[PDB]
Formats: sequence, C-alpha cells, structure tokens
Amino acid sequence: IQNQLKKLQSPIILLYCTKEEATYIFEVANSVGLTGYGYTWIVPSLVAG
Amino acid sequence: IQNQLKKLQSPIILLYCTKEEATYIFEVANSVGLTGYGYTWIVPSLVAG
Repeated sequence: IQNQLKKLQSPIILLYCTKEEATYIFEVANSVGLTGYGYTWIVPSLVAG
Repeated sequence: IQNQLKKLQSPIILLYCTKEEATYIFEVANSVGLTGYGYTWIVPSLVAG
C-alpha cells in the first residue's frame, strides 16, 4: 500500500473491507501517507463499527 | 524514499552520495521498488567503491 499510494490519490475513495481488519488497515494506510485523505473515506454503517 | 518512488521515475538518474552509506541506501531503494532502475544508476569511480 506504500507503493499503492500513487493509485489512491482521489478526492473521494470508496472503501469496502472488514472492520475487524480495518482497525489495522486504516492505521497502515495512515502510515502509508494517506492520513490527510484518511478522514475522507466511505463505509456503510453496516460495514462500519 | 518509499513515498519518493513517484519522483524517481526516470530512464537515467544521477546519484551522488557516500559509498559507505550507499550500501545501506541502495538496498533501501531496492526495497522501495526501484530495483529495476537499480541497475541504471550513475556514480563516478571516485564515488564508487
């Protein structure tokens, strides 16, 4: 995902993952360099915790 | 440098560093994703080992 920072440069990004995995994955993506877009991510409330 | 992979996409790149540091730095750049360009790097023989 550190290599995939180049392909995640969007004003709005759709995200559909497992929320149990996503507490690890979102911190990984914040350490990738996507913290400024980390507030601009979409989940449904069922996918959300 | 993992973030700086995007700004090192050139057919030929000039490199001027310390060769004592460069045995660490070049392996770092290979783990960044620049191994395919790792054979296309320039040093003088004085900068080289």
